Amino acid sequence: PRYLKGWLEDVVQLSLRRPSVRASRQRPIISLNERILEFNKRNITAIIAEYKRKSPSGLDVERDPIEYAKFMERYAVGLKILTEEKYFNGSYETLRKIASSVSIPIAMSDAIVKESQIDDAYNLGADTVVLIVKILTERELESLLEYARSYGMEPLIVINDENDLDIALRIGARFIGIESRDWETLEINKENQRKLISMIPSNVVKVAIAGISERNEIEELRKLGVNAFLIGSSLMRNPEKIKELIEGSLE
Repeated sequence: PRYLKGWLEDVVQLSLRRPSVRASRQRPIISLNERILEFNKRNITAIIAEYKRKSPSGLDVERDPIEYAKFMERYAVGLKILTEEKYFNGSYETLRKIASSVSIPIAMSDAIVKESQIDDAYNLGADTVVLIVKILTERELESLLEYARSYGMEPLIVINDENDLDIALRIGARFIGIESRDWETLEINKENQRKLISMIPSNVVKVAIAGISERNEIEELRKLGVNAFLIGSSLMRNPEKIKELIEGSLE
């Protein structure tokens, strides 16, 4: 409910009409941001793996989601599951099945614009949600953050520019994702990403999103203060690429 155009305008209107669910969940929330800090202290590279059937920035991959999630349970600090229907071909049922099969933190990612979507994430088994600042007004973002926290979740608040970063800090975000991808244009800008990272308080748990493909980048970014890395497409196509990213290579 910011002023939007193109596909982002369309996905927001679509999400406003997303039917809520009556699935049930009671198990404790497994904090994603806390496990990231845990990994940092154990000196283990923290990679959040994404499950997405398709996306505006890639090709459709039809693989068994459970098989994928269980493999990732061995390496990833957490999972991000895309549930948006039109542009990511996602489903609440996929999130539900994955959450019921693995024991690592799960983050539901969608165009979250209404509180029932947060109810949905909790009811389906997600441990947290991903809020996109680019599509929300300051008022909606703060309200959704306050709402998510009432469930015991600490949302990953995603930004890709300075003004949106300020808004995230201003509303009290403690878990921020810095996007190198502008979802409006799909262009990648790593210089901007690093500039934004340098501007974030050290207490914030920082997740570098997109554009990560080799361990060298990871090590560089860690030294710059990044706590975790969100990697999707590369892993959706070749899951075992995560081994090198965490353990290094024999060359």
